[PDB]
Amino acid sequence: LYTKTGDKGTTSVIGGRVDKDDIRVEAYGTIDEANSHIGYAMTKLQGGAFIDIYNELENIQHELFDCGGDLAIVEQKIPYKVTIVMVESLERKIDLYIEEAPPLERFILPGGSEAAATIHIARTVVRRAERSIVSLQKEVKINEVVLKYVNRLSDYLFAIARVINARLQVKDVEYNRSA
Amino acid sequence: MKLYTKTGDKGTTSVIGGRVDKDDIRVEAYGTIDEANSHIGYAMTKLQGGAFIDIYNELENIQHELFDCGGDLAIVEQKIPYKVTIVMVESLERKIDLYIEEAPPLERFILPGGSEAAATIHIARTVVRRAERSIVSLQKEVKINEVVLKYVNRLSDYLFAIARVINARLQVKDVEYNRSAV
Amino acid sequence: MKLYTKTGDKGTTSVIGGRVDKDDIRVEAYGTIDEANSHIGYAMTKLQGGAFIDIYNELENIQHELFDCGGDLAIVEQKIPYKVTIVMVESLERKIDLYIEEAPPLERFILPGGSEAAATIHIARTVVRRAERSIVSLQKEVKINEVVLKYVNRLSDYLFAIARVINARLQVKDVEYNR
Ligand SMILES: Nc1ncnc2c1ncn2[C@@H]1O[C@H](COP(=O)(O)OP(=O)(O)OP(=O)(O)O)[C@@H](O)[C@H]1O
Ligand SMILES: Nc1ncnc2c1ncn2[C@@H]1O[C@H](COP(=O)(O)OP(=O)(O)OP(=O)(O)O)[C@@H](O)[C@H]1O
Ligand SMILES: Nc1ncnc2c1ncn2[C@@H]1O[C@H](COP(=O)(O)OP(=O)(O)OP(=O)(O)O)[C@@H](O)[C@H]1O
Ligand SMILES: [Mg+2]
Ligand SMILES: [Mg+2]
Ligand SMILES: [Mg+2]
Repeated sequence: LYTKTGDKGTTSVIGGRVDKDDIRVEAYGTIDEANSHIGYAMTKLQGGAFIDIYNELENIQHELFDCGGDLAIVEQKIPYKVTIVMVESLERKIDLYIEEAPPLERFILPGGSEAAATIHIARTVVRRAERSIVSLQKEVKINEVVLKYVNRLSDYLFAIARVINARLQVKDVEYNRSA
Repeated sequence: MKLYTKTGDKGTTSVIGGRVDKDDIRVEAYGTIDEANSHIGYAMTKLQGGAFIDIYNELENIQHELFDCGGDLAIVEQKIPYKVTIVMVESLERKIDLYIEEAPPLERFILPGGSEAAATIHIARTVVRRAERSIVSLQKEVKINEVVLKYVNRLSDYLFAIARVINARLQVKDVEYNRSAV
Repeated sequence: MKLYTKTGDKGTTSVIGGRVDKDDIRVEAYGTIDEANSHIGYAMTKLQGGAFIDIYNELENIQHELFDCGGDLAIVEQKIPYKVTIVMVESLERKIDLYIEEAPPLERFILPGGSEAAATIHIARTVVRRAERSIVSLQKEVKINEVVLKYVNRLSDYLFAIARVINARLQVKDVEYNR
């Protein structure tokens, strides 16, 4: 598993090698970090009551993995994998879950059920990856669809976090000092 | 009620009093505060027992103060009064002395972990400190509510303190760094 | 006592051999090692089974070694002796060889997830790799104990290897990229 070729700080990317602190590798790594959190959250959504959300998450892990591949491409040796079609799929689901969840009355704070809490954490990591992608874009040309996808994904995560709390008979945690 | 507007699909976003790139140090500080807040929210799910009523309510309040920190940090040129005050920082200090007093004597570095609850608080602790580094960067570019830096600095001590109390109440002994002379 | 001294309220803090701003790359590397160590601490709570005493015990040791990594990185101009040596890196290598042998043959690309224990280890893996990127950035500004870079590099491989062994022992298949 270990080749030791990266022991000095450089690593391999599609079409070349770069320093491990290259913004391209930071973006790629944070996408991986975000994908890991979704993997954890998924171990809490295996029940029948969450088949819909769980299957979508499995697919999202593949798409997130594809985002990584699209970003770690110094020399375009292959077309991009992430397409606008995948963003629209996220959009259709977000509309469905916003309809399912109760009306949003107050500002939401991350937390509630264990499952929703983990999804809330994954959401913040996805947002941190988005900032890295924005930085990357400032230096090199990127698959702009990846930025739209990661941007839309945190909204999807926000949507299901609320649906998850609702299904589990737990109210969302709200910003409310009158409570 | 439609979450996505797509206005941020190109990398820019809104802040209080203007628009900036999503990788602006300001948005990063704000985002990391949110990240820290999410870890505290997860940790809380493990602290609803009757043995942690005091800590749970404090974390509940802290989620609000942390959210307020993000609001103060996302304010450009200050169109509204800041929300984070020294009073909230002092409240943190009084609790820390209380928890240090409750926990067994601390004489050396300890491994972060133990109980599931304390482990999560320890992670939240590191994310808060990460947020602190971003706030420090922010302050070098623009004027901020300096109280927010004090609060974030002090909050990680609070988290360190309750993590040890949680393990203690759960009878999980701290593991001291094996470099015994440190 | 007073855990807080308030000397850091203005944005500066001390390292071994001086004081610097908290956003200095040295403090960031140090901080991210602490973050990675904390994630390992959480993962360990999921590996308390009698079937995981070996992995748990090795992770506990790694936590001490991560503290050594932290200390080494905080040393300004070799104010004091470095503690992380090549011996610890090779120790990781031997365990990796053993775990690759234990786990089933790796055929497809793995996505982070599976058993909750493995899922949490995968997350810790990404944080370790994030810590590595900061160390690489630090090394570009100052001379560091190069062995810490090798250790942190090899560490993520160790974590990846035990994640798979953990799923295997729990009789859970690894989540693989497959659509
Ligand atoms: N610290 C890191 N953060 C994010 N991505 C990384 C990091 N290190 C490597 N990668 C990416 O992940 C892939 C595989 O990782 P791996 O650790 O095998 O690379 P390496 O460190 O260069 O090799 P080695 O582990 O043998 O030293 C590489 O193609 C590289 O682009
Ligand atoms: N990636 C990010 N990290 C941290 N904070 C963000 C990020 N994106 C947006 N924000 C902040 O959070 C708030 C709401 O997030 P939201 O995602 O709705 O913004 P946006 O991305 O600009 O809009 P849209 O999602 O419709 O494209 C904004 O006011 C913005 O300042
Ligand atoms: N935000 C941070 N991220 C990473 N490492 C830090 C951070 N703040 C401090 N450190 C490091 O950890 C050590 C102890 O942390 P501590 O918070 O006690 O320092 P401080 O903030 O300077 O002091 P005080 O908390 O009394 O203001 C210091 O030696 C410092 O190098
Ligand atoms: Mg957005
Ligand atoms: Mg401090
Ligand atoms: Mg490596």
